[PDB]
Amino acid sequence: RRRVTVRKADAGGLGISIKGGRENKMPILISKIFKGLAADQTEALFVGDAILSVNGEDLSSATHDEAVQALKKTGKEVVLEVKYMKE
Repeated sequence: RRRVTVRKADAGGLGISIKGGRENKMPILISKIFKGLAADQTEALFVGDAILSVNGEDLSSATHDEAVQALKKTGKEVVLEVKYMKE
């Protein structure tokens, strides 16, 4: 587990496929990272990480729509706090 800080300037923002559902008691996680984007820019985020927080926020209580909306509604430095709990 660690905080993945990414700098945003001119490109788009993020570039990863997350998935989660507090309803099913499942925290947000990574399911498909992309290249040529912020994800591959930090070179520190592989399928299996659990996004439990972002930009100092708690994603432990925010449906996948709140995580995707919380990740899409951000700017500048993005601290993607995740926890490696795969397998």
